[PDB]
Amino acid sequence: SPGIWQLDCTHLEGKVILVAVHVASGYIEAEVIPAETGQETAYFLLKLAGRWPVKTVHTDNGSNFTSTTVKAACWWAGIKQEDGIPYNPQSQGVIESMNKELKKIIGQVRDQAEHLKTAVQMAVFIHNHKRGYSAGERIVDIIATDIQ
Amino acid sequence: SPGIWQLDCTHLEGKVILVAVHVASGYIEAEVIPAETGQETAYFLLKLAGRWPVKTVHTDNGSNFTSTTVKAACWWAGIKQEDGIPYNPQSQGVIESMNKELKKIIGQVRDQAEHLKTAVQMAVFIHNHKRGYSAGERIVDIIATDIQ
Ligand SMILES: CC(C)C[C@H](CNC(=O)c1ccncc1)Cc1ccc2c(c1C(=O)O)OCO2
Ligand SMILES: CC(C)C[C@H](CNC(=O)c1ccncc1)Cc1ccc2c(c1C(=O)O)OCO2
Ligand SMILES: [Cl-]
Ligand SMILES: [Cl-]
Repeated sequence: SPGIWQLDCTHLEGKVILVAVHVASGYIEAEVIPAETGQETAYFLLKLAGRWPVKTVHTDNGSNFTSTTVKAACWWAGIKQEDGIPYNPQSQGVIESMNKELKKIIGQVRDQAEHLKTAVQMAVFIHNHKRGYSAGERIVDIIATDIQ
Repeated sequence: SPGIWQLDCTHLEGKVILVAVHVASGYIEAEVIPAETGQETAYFLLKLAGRWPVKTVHTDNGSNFTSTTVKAACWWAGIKQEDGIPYNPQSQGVIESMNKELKKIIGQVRDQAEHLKTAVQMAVFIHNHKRGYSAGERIVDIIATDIQ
């Protein structure tokens, strides 16, 4: 549980927002890319795994699951790649809700930044800090408890 | 102490590596940029602060300290900007050693990636995971203890 993350890809302003959600806490990391490719997903995972102890990743679609570059990055970083098939079906709805919510925050900050990428990072900040505990507090507690 | 970070800028392959070090743990985040501008530093800080509870940043030089964009980002994210003047003089030597160490790791992984940015992220991973606790474990413990 402490090492489980879910990939999520959403669209805005003709661009792609790639999101990694720490399932147990709701904590996110996100980036803007021109389009989802195996290479971009692989690089994103390498960054993520150097920052948090990523054990398992539920990939967001079959193309990324299949991608030889994504597979290489998961091998390199010691990540077990799994499908993102929501056998538990509330999972989809939770991600759907998060995308809607992230887009709402992006709209609220949008005019404070020229570039979408900046607005996305502001939205990540607001999401992770919103409180009772915040997502940022929850992920730290979960992992700290796991270490010990 | 749990919220104190230090900026560090180093050069390799004609490019700039921007590093943020969590002083109490030795944990790092890093990115490759073409050159160190206020805008790049500001964006880097926005990303950092959405991911970890950044209270104080010791900026790496006077241009970034002065930068109106860096100041804007610190205001937005609730970061106290301080100078990076090592009144305590072992500080500079610790950063020097870290840059040398990071460059060593980059050399060790360099041939496994086409692009410098990828090698830097591999180096971040190795640095943060190296154990007795790792930097990644230490930062989580420090912040978890602080929350309580
Ligand atoms: C996971 C590692 C082991 C391999 C991948 C794929 N690279 C190769 O197969 C390769 C190895 C050696 N020489 C050339 C290519 C690295 C990678 C992933 C994602 C990226 C990248 C890179 C990159 O190569 O910089 O660039 C931006 O997005
Ligand atoms: C910290 C926030 C409040 C302000 C900065 C500076 N921007 C403005 O002053 C501005 C505000 C409104 N319309 C246009 C410009 C945002 C920022 C920081 C770093 C970056 C950026 C941006 C960006 O504007 O996207 O782009 C890549 O590196
Ligand atoms: Cl880690
Ligand atoms: Cl946070």
